[PDB]
Amino acid sequence: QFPRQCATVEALRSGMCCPDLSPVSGPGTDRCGSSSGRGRCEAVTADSRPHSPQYPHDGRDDREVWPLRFFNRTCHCNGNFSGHNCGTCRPGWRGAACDQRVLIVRRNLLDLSKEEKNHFVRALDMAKRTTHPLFVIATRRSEEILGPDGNTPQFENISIYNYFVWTHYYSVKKTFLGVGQESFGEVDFSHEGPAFLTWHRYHLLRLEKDMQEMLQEPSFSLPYWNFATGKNVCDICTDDLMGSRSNFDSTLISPNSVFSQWRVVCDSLEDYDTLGTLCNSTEDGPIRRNPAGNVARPMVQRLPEPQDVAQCLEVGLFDTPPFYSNSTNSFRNTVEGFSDPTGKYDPAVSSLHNLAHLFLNGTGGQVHLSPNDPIFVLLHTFTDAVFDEWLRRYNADISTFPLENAPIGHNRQYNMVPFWPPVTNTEMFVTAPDNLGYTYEIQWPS
Ligand SMILES: *[C@@H]1O[C@H](CO[C@@H]2O[C@@H](C)[C@@H](O)[C@@H](O)[C@@H]2O)[C@@H](O[C@@H]2O[C@H](CO)[C@@H](O)[C@H](O)[C@H]2NC(C)=O)[C@H](O)[C@H]1NC(C)=O
Ligand SMILES: *[C@@H]1O[C@H](CO)[C@@H](O[C@@H]2O[C@H](CO)[C@@H](O)[C@H](O)[C@H]2NC(C)=O)[C@H](O)[C@H]1NC(C)=O
Ligand SMILES: *[C@@H]1O[C@H](CO)[C@@H](O[C@@H]2O[C@H](CO)[C@@H](O)[C@H](O)[C@H]2NC(C)=O)[C@H](O)[C@H]1NC(C)=O
Ligand SMILES: *[C@@H]1O[C@H](CO)[C@@H](O)[C@H](O)[C@H]1NC(C)=O
Ligand SMILES: NC(=S)Nc1ccccc1
Ligand SMILES: [Zn+2]
Ligand SMILES: [Zn+2]
Ligand SMILES: [Zn+2]
Repeated sequence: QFPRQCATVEALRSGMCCPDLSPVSGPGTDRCGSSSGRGRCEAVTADSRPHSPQYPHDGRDDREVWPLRFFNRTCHCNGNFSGHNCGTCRPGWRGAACDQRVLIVRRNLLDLSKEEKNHFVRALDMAKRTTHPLFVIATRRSEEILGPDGNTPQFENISIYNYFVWTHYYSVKKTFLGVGQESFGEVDFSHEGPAFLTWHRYHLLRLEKDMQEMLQEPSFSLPYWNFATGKNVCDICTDDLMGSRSNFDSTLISPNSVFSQWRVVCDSLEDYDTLGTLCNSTEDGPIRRNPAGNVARPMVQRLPEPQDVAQCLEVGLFDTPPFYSNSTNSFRNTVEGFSDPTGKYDPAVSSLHNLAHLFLNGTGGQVHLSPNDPIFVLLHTFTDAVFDEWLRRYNADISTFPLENAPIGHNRQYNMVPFWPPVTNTEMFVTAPDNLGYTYEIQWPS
């Protein structure tokens, strides 16, 4: 989760993650690009408001009051500079002075040309294989972060796409209470709460940015999958996109797609939740996918209908008490899928986003693995498109996004876990075309 220059013995002991940009008087002389006007090292702002009583384990989990259990000093970048050491630009800006505006367009995957489809599939496959140039992931919790001898930081390199999988896993993992004890599972820093939409928004933004530099294509953008067609089948599960069903194993991906070659990370819950370790960069089995195949559960055998999307966009309040998976008339809870498209809660309901996940009946529909299936990317750009249309329609009204008593991780000023540098839900609660440098080529049913 941290820049590789902060994943050292020195940086962790200091509590400071303020790396140099280009120092030309020695180390520590250009922290946060302070010798240019680009930024400065300063104290971390973290949320201290109370959370819901559902989490009773304050003091036990490194994700609490993120990121204070690892660092209390961060770079704050000046103006429209951005990045861990202020060496890049805020979303929507480019240039050495971050003063040239950019606006990329996220399009329906099915509307792209034959060349554009092939370029997207190989970019994803490239990101699955290419080491992340900036971030390394911890394989142990903080008390064991410096290794057995106390001088070996327990971080591993990880590919650009597996880092995308890993941050999601880390945001949903159970609180480890100790060997012999049962891990606590009624906690989720990115789902079942107001932060669901802003968390996944930043999640996509980080991956899109990483792939832009990996490809050195500033205009590269992530497409979306319109899953609200009411269809019986996954219309993007073809061998020119995301892969069709294997004729030799109906739960595997066609060998004529590169995605049949992918191997998943974070599939050892037995180990993590009993020995206290974290998901590491070692890959395991293949992606399992079986669209419409959950015969035991007929309600998740068909995708949402077009009118489901139109109805959830009529929900005018972003979220409602108790800001959880049982909220009624909450746009966030409706599009997440715990309530029906009108906002009516029913514990037996699976709609929209949750239904699209369960429709896959496989890796993409399992809470600890879902980003391993690259359909996750397209499922959530569409979910983000619905969010962006809501932001336009209701003038980005953040007033119902609670400042306190949300599920832990979901207060408005919580730093979304485990993103670095620290970024709050508020910073994502903005209309994308004017504030984040992207827009959706899409039209809404009516
Ligand atoms: C800011 O952080 C430093 C470094 O402490 C680390 O910060 C966290 C990652 C946490 O996990 C601590 O255990 C780390 O040691 C703080 O300075 C240290 O504070 C500890 C106890 O809090 C003390 O035993 C050490 O001697 C201190 N070492 C140094 C070099 O200062 C510092 O207090 C923090 N400042 C705050 C929180 O305002
Ligand atoms: C990375 O994670 C894997 C999965 O947890 C670790 O492999 C497991 O290790 C446990 C205990 O050492 C064994 O009992 C399991 O049989 C292993 N599973 C597999 C699939 O190998 C692996 O050791 C971890 N790597 C590091 C460096 O910690
Ligand atoms: C995919 O769907 C199948 C159902 O078609 C699930 O398998 C069933 O799981 C339930 C609950 O564990 C069992 O009671 C049934 O006996 C299973 N049926 C069969 C035919 O296996 C499976 O769990 C789903 N997998 C995922 C990842 O969603
Ligand atoms: C990550 O890869 C780098 C090369 O970029 C290599 O020096 C080292 O093995 C890895 N570093 C860490 C901290 O794991
Ligand atoms: N299964 C996945 S990936 N998400 C989810 C979570 C809760 C309820 C329905 C779906
Ligand atoms: Zn500042
Ligand atoms: Zn998610
Ligand atoms: Zn999801």
